[PDB]
Amino acid sequence: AVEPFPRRPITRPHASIEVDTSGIGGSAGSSEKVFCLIGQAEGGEPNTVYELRNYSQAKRLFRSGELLDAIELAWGSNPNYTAGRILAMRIEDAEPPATWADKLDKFAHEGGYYIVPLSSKQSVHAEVASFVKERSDAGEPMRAIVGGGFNESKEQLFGRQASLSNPRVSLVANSGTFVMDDGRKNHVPAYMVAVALGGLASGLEIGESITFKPLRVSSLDQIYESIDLDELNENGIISIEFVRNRTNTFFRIVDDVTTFNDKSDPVKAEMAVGEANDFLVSELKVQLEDQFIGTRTINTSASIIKDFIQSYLGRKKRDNEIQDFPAEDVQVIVEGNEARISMTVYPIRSFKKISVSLVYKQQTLQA
Amino acid sequence: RKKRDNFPAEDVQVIVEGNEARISMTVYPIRSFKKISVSLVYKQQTLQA
Amino acid sequence: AVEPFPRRPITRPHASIEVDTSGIGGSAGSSEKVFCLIGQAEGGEPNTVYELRNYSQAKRLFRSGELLDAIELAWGSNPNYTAGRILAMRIEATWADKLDKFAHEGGYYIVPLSSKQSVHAEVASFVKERSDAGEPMRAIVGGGFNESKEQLFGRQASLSNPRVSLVANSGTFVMDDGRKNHVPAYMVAVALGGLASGLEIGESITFKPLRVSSLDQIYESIDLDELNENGIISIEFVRNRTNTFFRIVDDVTTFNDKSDPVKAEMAVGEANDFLVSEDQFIGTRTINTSASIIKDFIQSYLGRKKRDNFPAEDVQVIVEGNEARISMTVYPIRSFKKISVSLVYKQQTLQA
Amino acid sequence: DKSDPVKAEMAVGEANDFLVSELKVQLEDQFIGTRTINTSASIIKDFIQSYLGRKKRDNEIQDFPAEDVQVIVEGNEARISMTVYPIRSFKKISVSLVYKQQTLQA
Repeated sequence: AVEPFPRRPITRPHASIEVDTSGIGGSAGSSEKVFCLIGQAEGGEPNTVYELRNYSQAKRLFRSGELLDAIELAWGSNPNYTAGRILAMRIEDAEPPATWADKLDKFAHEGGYYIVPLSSKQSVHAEVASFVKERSDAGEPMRAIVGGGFNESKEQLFGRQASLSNPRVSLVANSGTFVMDDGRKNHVPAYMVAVALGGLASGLEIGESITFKPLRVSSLDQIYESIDLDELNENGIISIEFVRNRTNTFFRIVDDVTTFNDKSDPVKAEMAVGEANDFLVSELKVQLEDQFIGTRTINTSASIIKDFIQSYLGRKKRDNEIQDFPAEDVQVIVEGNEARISMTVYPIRSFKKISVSLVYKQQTLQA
Repeated sequence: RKKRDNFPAEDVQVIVEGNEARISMTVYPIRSFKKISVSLVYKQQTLQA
Repeated sequence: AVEPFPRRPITRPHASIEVDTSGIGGSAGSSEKVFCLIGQAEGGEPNTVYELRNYSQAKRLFRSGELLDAIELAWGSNPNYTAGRILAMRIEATWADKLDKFAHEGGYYIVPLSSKQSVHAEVASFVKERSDAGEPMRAIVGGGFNESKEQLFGRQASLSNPRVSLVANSGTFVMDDGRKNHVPAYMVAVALGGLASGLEIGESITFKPLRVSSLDQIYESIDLDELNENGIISIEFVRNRTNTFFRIVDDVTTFNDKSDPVKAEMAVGEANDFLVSEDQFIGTRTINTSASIIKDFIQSYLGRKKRDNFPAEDVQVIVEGNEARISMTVYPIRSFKKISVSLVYKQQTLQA
Repeated sequence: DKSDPVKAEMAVGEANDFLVSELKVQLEDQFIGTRTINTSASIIKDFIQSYLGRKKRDNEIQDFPAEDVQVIVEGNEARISMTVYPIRSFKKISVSLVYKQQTLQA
């Protein structure tokens, strides 16, 4: 803005100052991913959302229940990365709830992106799928991560992936044994592994894949063979590989394939680039809206909007949230009611194939 | 000549009537944006080293 | 399609983003040439098509039978090539009702593990019924343990079809258990089908080696020519070297015709089954036209394009009923069957 | 078949096997799942040249022409090309020995 000093005008001879702050006013940084959990628990009032920052704070707001273990796994499984905020909600009817759709809505305008329901029921999975679709269509992009029960055959997994083929749901096959800060080792259903994967994905930078990131678990109940893992990967089911040929044995997340059945478009198939797309569109929308709508269509606006877009995309390039962009494709056309804007973006892709061609050749040494 | 020192032929209208000629220019006032339309195209690029 | 963001339309003042994803879509490439087998086994659930990915899985599902020996040969003839997927089905008589099950399993070569000519005719009929549909297929078949040339000719004539090949020879394969397994010629056909599945799209099995220990019959050059000209595949014992080996003479087909490569030679038929095929200005821009000026215009256009990036003798134009069809010739990649060397002895004056 | 040394000779097949195995395992753990940053092709080229430098140091290859190391990154994948001169044991020596006269004067 620009402001007069004094604010009240003066008629008689005087000096007055007009001051412009746009050059020092800040700007919104890169948005933050926040992780959402819905859980059976003991503790605080049900059906309200708590922002949580510390395990101690969580262990005061909640006690002795699977939600608190889920929060523990969510922070503990990503040691290398900054521990983000978590949004958590106990659920009980004011007895077991018949439906969660009535409660999921209380997340709707929270600043939250990844959802995990702490239950195995396919109906709950469908409910959260519908909710994530709803909010995305409303313009609040979200994703869900989903998992089975304690132990499931490939047949059951394929059945579930049939029941939910969706670009905003991911299914986690493996269930395993974790080790807890309480000095406890517990067998858990696969959705707790999905909690771990959501913690890692929400910790990672925007547009960074969970594929081939390590996972920390005491054991897995199902150790899938190479053909088994290829089968599940073809079906768009996330699987955990036990690395055995290395001297050190550890568990990899094999891939970040969504449950969606068509692999031809990566923006729908792969979580990372879909997330990058979601954040890029959301930030473009909200920033252009608050920047320009209602402003006067002064003759130079065709410059100013191009300069704004080029600045924004330069900032996106700086953070490695896009690969590159052509500056000259940023083009603006102004008509009396409307700004029409064109841009090209090169998005950032994770490496998923490396092909080495090795040519043996002779050289004649002589002396 | 004036705009060289300092208008589109498509934007001036002339009517002559009764020894009088009315010359009417179009002019463009300043409005305010109500709509912004962004077309976002994802290309891809070969890097090489 | 172009995606609107938000998905919901809005009329109050707002921004909306339209996303063109179409510049990134992929996976548009071909299928691999999955291989198909039908025959006897123990253990497997009959008339169920199983995908198989390694021999251990095969021995886990199928056991103790000729289908597993076939799967062994199918990956043993081509050790220096990719060991791709195989589709296999235990069959516990009509075979069409079983062959129907392969109809929507995406595999290109099939071999029945039987020498019975009724079976071969059924398989040829199935290959026809599939390939005249949107999903091309081929089959390979063989005789028994020893059949005469006149029997092989009679069989080929009865089974004369542009998508079936007959292999004449039979022999012995060393199995990975060390067994000297004597096998009928249709297992040699399995071995050739495995090789052909392993080779690239429009590579050819002619002059590829066969890793076989011995052959029941060794054909001299005149007999190899006789079988080749009749469209029967035969295996040569290469004797001209201390490093003797067995060589697939040719990829001929039981339909033999000099006038069309695509039906005579299996590899070019496969290329045609897998090849891929690849601007308008409208007469209102001109008062009248003819095929002559259409040809000269399109020649000037493609001359400009090929300068930036076609022979006038190689474009045909027909105009009919307000429509002009412009037909280019194009040249596909074949494979050499003949090399002709003219060697001229000159002599030279040296001087010093 | 003596024609191919990678088949005929144990030492060459061994060197090949360890070369391709350590390439696969290290490119896997170094780069798979990493973002295609605009510099990624240069980083991979440096990594490959480092690896081959080590293999040369240890006398596990004869040499590599470092200019032939080429990397192309295109969307979801990298294609890498390299030339390697393999290490080989001597298995023949031929000496051609020519007698010549010399005139001595004093």
